[PDB]
Amino acid sequence: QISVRGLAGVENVTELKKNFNRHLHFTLVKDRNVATPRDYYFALAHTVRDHLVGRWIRTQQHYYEKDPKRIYYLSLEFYMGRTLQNTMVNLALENACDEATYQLGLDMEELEEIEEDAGLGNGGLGRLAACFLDSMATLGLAAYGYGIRYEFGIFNQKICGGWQMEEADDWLRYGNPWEKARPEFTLPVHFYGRVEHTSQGAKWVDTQVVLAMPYDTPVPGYRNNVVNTMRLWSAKAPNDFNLGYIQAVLDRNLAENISRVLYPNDNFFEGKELRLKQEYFVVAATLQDIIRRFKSSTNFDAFPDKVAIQLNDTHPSLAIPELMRVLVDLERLDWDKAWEVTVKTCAYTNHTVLPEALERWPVHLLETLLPRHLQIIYEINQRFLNRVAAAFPGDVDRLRRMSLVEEGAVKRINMAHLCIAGSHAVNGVARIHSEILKKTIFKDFYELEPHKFQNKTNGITPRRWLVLCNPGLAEIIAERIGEEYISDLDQLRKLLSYVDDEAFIRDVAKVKQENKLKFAAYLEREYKVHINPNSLFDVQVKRIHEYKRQLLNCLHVITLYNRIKKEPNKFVVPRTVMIGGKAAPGYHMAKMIIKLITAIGDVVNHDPVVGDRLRVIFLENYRVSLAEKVIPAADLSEQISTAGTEASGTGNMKFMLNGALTIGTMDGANVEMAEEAGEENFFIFGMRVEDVDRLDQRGYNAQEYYDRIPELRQIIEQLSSGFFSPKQPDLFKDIVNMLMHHDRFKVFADYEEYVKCQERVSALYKNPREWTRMVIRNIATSGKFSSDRTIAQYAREIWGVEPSRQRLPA
Amino acid sequence: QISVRGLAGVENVTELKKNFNRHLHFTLVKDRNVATPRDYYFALAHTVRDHLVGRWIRTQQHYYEKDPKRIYYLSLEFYMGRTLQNTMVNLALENACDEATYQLGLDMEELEEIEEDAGLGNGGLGRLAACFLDSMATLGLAAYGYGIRYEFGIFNQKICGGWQMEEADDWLRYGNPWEKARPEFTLPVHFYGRVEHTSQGAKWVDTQVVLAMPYDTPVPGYRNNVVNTMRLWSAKAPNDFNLGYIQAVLDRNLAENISRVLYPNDNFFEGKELRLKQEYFVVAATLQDIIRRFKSSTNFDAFPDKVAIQLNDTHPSLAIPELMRVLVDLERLDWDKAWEVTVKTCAYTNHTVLPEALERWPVHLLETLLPRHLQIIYEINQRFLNRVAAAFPGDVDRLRRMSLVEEGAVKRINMAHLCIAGSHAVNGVARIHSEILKKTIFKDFYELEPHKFQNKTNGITPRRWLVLCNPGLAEIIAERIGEEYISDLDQLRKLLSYVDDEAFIRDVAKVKQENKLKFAAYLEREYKVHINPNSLFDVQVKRIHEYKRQLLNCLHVITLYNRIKKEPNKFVVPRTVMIGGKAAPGYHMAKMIIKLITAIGDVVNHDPVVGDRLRVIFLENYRVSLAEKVIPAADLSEQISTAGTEASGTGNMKFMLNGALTIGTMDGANVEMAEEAGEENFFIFGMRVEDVDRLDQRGYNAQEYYDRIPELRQIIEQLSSGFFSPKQPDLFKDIVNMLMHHDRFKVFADYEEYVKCQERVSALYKNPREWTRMVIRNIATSGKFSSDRTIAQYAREIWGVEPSRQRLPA
Ligand SMILES: OC[C@H]1CN(CCCc2ccccc2)C[C@@H](O)[C@@H]1O
Ligand SMILES: OC[C@H]1CN(CCCc2ccccc2)C[C@@H](O)[C@@H]1O
Repeated sequence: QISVRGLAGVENVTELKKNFNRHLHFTLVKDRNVATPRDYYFALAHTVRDHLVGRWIRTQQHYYEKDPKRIYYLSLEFYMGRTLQNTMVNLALENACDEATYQLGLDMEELEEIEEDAGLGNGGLGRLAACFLDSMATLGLAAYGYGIRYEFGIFNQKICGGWQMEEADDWLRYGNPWEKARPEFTLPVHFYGRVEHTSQGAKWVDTQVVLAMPYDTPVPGYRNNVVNTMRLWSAKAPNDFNLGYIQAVLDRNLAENISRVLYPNDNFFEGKELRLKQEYFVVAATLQDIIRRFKSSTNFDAFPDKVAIQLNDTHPSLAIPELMRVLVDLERLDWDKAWEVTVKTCAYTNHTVLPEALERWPVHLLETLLPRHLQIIYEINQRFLNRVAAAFPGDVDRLRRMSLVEEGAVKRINMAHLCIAGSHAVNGVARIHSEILKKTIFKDFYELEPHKFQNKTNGITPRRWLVLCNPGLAEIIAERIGEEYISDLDQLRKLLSYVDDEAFIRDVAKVKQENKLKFAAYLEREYKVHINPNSLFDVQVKRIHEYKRQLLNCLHVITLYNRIKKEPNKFVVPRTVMIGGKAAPGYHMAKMIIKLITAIGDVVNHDPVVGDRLRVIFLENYRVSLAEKVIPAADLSEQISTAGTEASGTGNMKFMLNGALTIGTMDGANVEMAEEAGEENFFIFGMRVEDVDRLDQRGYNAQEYYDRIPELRQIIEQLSSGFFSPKQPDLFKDIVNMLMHHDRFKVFADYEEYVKCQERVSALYKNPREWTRMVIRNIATSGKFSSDRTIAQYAREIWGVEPSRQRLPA
Repeated sequence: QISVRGLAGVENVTELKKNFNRHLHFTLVKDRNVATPRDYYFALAHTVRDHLVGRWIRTQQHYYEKDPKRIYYLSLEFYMGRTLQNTMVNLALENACDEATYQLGLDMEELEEIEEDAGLGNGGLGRLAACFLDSMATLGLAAYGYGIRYEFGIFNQKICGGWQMEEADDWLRYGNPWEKARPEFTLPVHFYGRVEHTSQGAKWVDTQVVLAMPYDTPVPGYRNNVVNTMRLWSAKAPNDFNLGYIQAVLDRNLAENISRVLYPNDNFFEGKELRLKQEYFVVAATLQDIIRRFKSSTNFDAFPDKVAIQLNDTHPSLAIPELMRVLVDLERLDWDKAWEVTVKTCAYTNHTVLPEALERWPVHLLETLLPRHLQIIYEINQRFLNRVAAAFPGDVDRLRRMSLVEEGAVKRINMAHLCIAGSHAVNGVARIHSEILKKTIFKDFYELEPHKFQNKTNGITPRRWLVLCNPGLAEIIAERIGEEYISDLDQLRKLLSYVDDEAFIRDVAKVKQENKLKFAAYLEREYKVHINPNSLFDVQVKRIHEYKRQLLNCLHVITLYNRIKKEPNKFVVPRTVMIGGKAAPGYHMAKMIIKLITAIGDVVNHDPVVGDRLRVIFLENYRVSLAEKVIPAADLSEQISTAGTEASGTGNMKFMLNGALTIGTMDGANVEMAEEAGEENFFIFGMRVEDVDRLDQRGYNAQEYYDRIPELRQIIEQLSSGFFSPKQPDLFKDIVNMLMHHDRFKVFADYEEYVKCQERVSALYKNPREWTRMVIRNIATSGKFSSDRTIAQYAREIWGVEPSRQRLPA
């Protein structure tokens, strides 16, 4: 149907059809008379999968022949989403499969909806890893993603009476056609035990063994015939485990629980033993695999020339002492040489400055679980502090500030300090974030080793986040500038010469309207909710946290409702306000905010005076597949975190690429986004980082704003008195109390400027032509935010490898 | 190479080769340069599997069209063994695959050794179910095997210092190519809860739900294009199970433990809750599946015309009250009609008279786990006893003897009594066993309902147990009488006219010698043990239990050793004595017997005076795959249980078919075997059932035999004093004590006649021509013991269906 989706040739369509029928018969053991849509999905998935394996085998053979430097990306999360459409896109198979399935009497889009998300992540961090894998393959890097194959990914969110309910994400129930189990490459992982010292070095003995079984998933590059590997470990008990008999077999679960479930806390730090086990499990198995592959190319001098290890946050920080353990205890390298190799091999990406996310493990846990690793950490610390002492003689407080060991009630290990010490490069994820790191939390380390500190502004893959989810926009763009931009997103700048083009303006607005209509229909078909598709689609989708200030959005929504109730017969730009995102199950306040949003909906959506001028919808079960639906339909992107808190954001970039305007604070990547588009083309409001600092030094008093802003006072009075909860008048007392007395994120401080800025949004929306022209200026300058750019920078500035757009032979 | 293995045509060989290469590339994601033998096995398995599915789909379509009466065989065990060779044999693909793999530069027999046994059974009962499935498909019956897909089958047995060690049988580690998961037909199973009574009947409420997920495995008939289904249930927790969050997900294991592990006790009764859960789980899911299939053909009058349920032992006895529950509580049939349907549908096979195997469940377990079922059982009992009371007025002790409820310290339910009450047919598994049932343990029930009681003598499939494991013998037989006997084993009678044929005699003895050489080589290659292949292969392989009297064999072995030590320079027929079998992990005496066997080996195998005249080997990890190796190599089959204890035996039949002579008591099927061959062609010895009874009435005094048999006295003195355990002199005190004071199985009573009979064996073995002629007379009369005969009798006399040898279209 459309150009960007590839050719639908006669030979290819005929071949896909017969392979589809073959899989339905031989693979699924079905015939057309008993087959359900699910069976048809699987037949197609298997057909498309076959096209990957040829390329998969020769890519890995190619890496064996050419022996390039290998990139190992270690993450506890890979938020992959659905694989079918992505695979078709990257292999140029989408139109052919569309045709083949059409001729079989099937709708492909219907089949695509059957696939479960691979939900092996929480949000931003996990999705970044997934975008990164796509870009590394597209740029021809010999890269491997290493993680854990969780049996249960992020929970499915149900809303019951306005309250979040969790249910297990049993994503493997029907099987996963994309993975290949590799039980032959199973590796042992050691836990507990004790350390023995001998004539010739230390020995870790009396350990409990858990087996790590790998599952490989292919990662296709964009139309370059490169197929990389994501290897995920599954925990398996050894066959002599605990070997009454029956109980010993049943107790195998204790070992296998390691890979059972993803911690759903968006990596808020919870010092749980099971989480530490997960962290070591991925690290220990991965490093054995890395060394094995290296030896099959004694002299570890060349190790850093052939291996790069990227630590995604501090979660795999145990790679540093585990690499030391292997080189010193097993390979018998001396400490100094082993350390040199370790530092040159490892690099660390920091993802946030917020203290609640910082991993600080109690020493007593490491003592019991990983006794050899604790000894190595102590030695690293000692030698690191000796360097600090020599560089800044007599500076005793620097010594305690920089120590990897934190003293106090319970001694802890600061994993971020470990990572900086043991890595040759440390990067933040947006310019403002990387600057804050050097100025605040890692200032001491920057003073000692300034060369280590870098920035790598985050990005998103234009394959999934434009071509896949918004084919209509990808197509109208391709018509004017060709298809090259899909792997060279800087080419969207060429769209600036179409900002005064009346045909293009009409087409952009047309694509948006079609997306909005399609999403409005989806909401009715699957959730029975009615929305006006002519209203401004105002959307905030992201994990529920206080720093993201969903509550600030709530205050604006209520302001609009109160203003309508005051002057009902006055014209207001109609809005559909959509908010979605999961709360961590044990995060009481986050769950209360969800309830508040639904409670506002209950009042606003049923007021006859309001009509269809204002609607408030909580988007249930926000996840990658839903993101691909809601983002192309958005008009306004809410990016309103307190300045200095959102390290980067990536959702912001997704909205920019897809034709939404942004209302946001000068935080994270919002700053670079506004810089690229021009500030006149963004709706910036609120305190900057410097203003936040000034307020903290003076002392934040929320009562001041309440006293001086009558519209704000009314809302708080409404919340307190039970306007939004008639049967439970006191329901929101905790929210009000937090807002009034202990708000870390200064919601009231930005309220006035936010409401004012929102008025400016509504004014522009009244002028469709000028709205769309500003949209075009956003889309046209979104090029910097491709993960191809991000990964090219990692490659050249950290990993020391050259990206390549050159095809491998088909 | 050989005739019985089918054709190796040019088109078929070329097609197998390309499909082999296709699976290696697309399915295994490998190429020849990285592939291991395991990969080659899987490529072949997938290639052969493809040939099944076409036939599998049309068989099940055929059953849907013709709507025949369906046979449901319910068992907690199916001891399937390996599937690859069996599939090739039944599809006539063996020579073609042999050729195809040879041309690819691969040895097929090597690939066949890679397959794990499907070890979902303990021994005789599980293997019977597996032979039965093969025969039902071969005889064209619309039959379904229903069981549990255990994650862990029977443990692997390791011998360490003469002691049995157990390790988990992780049979699914590398995947199972034969099964097809059917998550779409997942069914809910209910546990716990309570019973509510309403205006319109009882309701079972507040239950915990466990999901039953089916896996289907194909069962090919012999060369008839019939492919039946074995459906095995896997336990799955529902997604809202227990829904802190992490713990709720981890606690899913509690529900899923139901299908985790096979109880390895050879069905010695252990009243464990988990076992009861397993029993209900298979029953509840199976019956829902049966009713579903029946409704997709209101009027349950025709239910018994379209459905037969065979209860394999009492393990699935809960089918009776579960069927009543469904018909009464859910379908709202009246009791009397529901009961009529239940009785006409169900039939029960008893497998033993030994009390330790009898299932008698504590009422308090059923009260908590299955409260509605207990109420139904009580009602069945009440109505049953009213019938007893009317038939035998005033016979109060009959009432208590026949009750399904046993009173005492703890009240129990007698599951065997439930089965007789609720079934239209009850059968034993050999003529002597079925007679004992009517005369002893079920005498009261036989008096009430004589028509219910039947015999169905067990059998074995001649496909697995001749053609597959002994191709050399199958071939020399086919040369004389053709191939028809493979599905018509009565034709072996034609071999009687070759008993004086010098060429045939030479060939039979040649096949045996080749088998013995092959097995002697196997023992060295895989276990580094040296045996003389010119010795008499004296073998006893079967589960270790006191009733099977492995100890009687041990006493003979020691007698031979003592006789050699007394007269070293006197000629004795050389023997290799092989004993193998697993002991239940908690069965102390069985484990001590294993240790004794190895301890005897330690003394006998290293005595220079003995030389290679006597060897004692314990065969490690006895299982189906090992049976297929050792049975064709055997000269003497030990079947020496105390008369009246071994209900049938099936190992005995396997040895008879494969050219071994039998030394045995008049027990189980041994009686019918001797009757078929003629007693002159069997080595029968020892007490008959009647002699055992006489001894019990008089009182068994083991001391009498010790006092009067000096050779026996010497052995006991040797055991007691530490001759076979120098470093632990008292090691065998428990064995001696049991033999002397509490031997339920009268080992000493049969000692003299056994030793004497063994002398007669050795005498015949000295005359190779006369040994072989007697062998020919055994093989020639083994026809009755085909499971095709057994199943034809079940079909006609219990299930009311006609077997068919007619082909389905290919
Ligand atoms: O780098 C990927 C994302 C990583 N996240 C990490 C969020 C960590 C966090 C989690 C809970 C509470 C506070 C902080 C921040 C975003 O700005 C980034 O875009
Ligand atoms: O019917 C299959 C077999 C069933 N077995 C059941 C053995 C049951 C048992 C298990 C432990 C202790 C005593 C008895 C007896 C054999 O004679 C039969 O051949």
